[PDB]
Amino acid sequence: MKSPIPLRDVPQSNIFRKGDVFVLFGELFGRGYANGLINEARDAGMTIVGITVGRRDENNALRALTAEELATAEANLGGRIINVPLMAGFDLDAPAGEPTPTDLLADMTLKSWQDDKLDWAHIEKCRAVGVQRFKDGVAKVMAELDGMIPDGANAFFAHTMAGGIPKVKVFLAIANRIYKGRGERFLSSSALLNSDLGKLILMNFDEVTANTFLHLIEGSAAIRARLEKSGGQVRYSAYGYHGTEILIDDKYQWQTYTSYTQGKAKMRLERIAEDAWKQGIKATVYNCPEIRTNSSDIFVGVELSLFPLLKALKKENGGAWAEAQWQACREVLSEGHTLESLLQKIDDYNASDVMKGFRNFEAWPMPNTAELADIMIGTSDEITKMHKSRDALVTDVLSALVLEGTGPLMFHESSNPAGPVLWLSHDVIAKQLNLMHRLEHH
Ligand SMILES: NC(=O)C1=CN([C@@H]2O[C@H](COP(=O)(O)OP(=O)(O)OC[C@H]3O[C@@H](n4cnc5c(N)ncnc54)[C@H](O)[C@@H]3O)[C@@H](O)[C@H]2O)C=CC1
Repeated sequence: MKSPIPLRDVPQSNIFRKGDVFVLFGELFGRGYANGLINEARDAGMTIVGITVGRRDENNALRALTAEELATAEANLGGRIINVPLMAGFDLDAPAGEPTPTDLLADMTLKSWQDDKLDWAHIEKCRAVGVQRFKDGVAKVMAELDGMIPDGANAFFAHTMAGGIPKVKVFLAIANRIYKGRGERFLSSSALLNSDLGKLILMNFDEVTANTFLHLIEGSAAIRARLEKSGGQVRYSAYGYHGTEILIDDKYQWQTYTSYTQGKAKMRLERIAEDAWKQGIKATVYNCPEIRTNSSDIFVGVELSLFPLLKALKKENGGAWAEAQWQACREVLSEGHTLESLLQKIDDYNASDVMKGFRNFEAWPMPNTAELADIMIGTSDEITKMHKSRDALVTDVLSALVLEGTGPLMFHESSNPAGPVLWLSHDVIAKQLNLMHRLEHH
């Protein structure tokens, strides 16, 4: 697409009932986006089922969960977990006794990594082994799930998977320079992406963040057909990131965190949804706002995009509850610092020529720059130092609100989706949150 495809109106329809089955295709963590959606599924009375990625033994081989592990995971999910290790990516896959891609990274150093070259034939061999492992896993899971979804049921498959970062020591050093580095410690995104290391990482990102959705859609085809033929409905959702419209100069304008390294994989995810949609499959990627979760915590500055949600809460027919949210955010700031000052510093940030330059949709994701690093990391740091405690942040409050709002948006839109790719920006999320709280006054 050449511009965002916004969802503007709060959806009101629902087809899901007791007996219908919600499948979490990913693991549920605290602060995770999926919390919003799964709670909706739970309150609609759906049967909750999920997958596990399994665990690694110390021979670094994949294993299913133990009884104890499974019980814990199932209590955390609030439903059954199918005990098959559905770990995506190929960074730890290889033919028996041969190096993994991770092994091939083992002798890269801080001095050598930009120029180190990889045996791409071997990496391709590993990719094939890993991909076939994941497909075989998906077939296992779908075989078991098929027996759990009766004829006539509706099924909701919710994809959440994103990742593919290799567990090697050199990369997090490189990462701290790319994501947090200023001045002489700045390292451009391009430096990583042009290296063989970066190329490998991007291949893994495509596998985990994008191709897993395709494997979900293909792997569940028999179930889909049987349900569709027996009066059921089937839906697929995925969490996308492709920038977000936020209030800049009292207008909702698309912007993004830069540089979003998963960007190529997220656009491949979108393409998978579009291809499936043309085949009559109801698959939708929901491009959701920047928040702080386990997967985005490292992206220092990503959270700068979230603060103007406060202004959206007021703009979208905010009343007493929105005012209470402002009060809540005021309370975590140190005496002498006002929420107004915080928000003005964010408006100043988006007003800057440097930041205005990154509002280029067609160029997304753009490479970062030293100027970007200085203003983004500087601003993020300043705002964090406005807080009473660095463990109680305005962004904690606001990230929880976005979970809460995107939940019903995705759950209800999936009953009758407008298209294969939809943006949930601050406008529609604020509308949803104010509407949910229309009875909470004072
Ligand atoms: N946090 C943010 O700012 C945004 C996140 N998203 C997307 O939301 C989705 C959920 O992520 P978050 O809630 O942010 O964090 P999270 O850490 O709670 O979720 C990550 C999910 O990816 C799964 N995952 C990671 N590696 C995997 C692997 N090798 N194999 C199989 N599954 C794997 C995890 O089980 C988990 O379900 C992701 O796709 C993310 O890209 C979308 C927009 C913004």
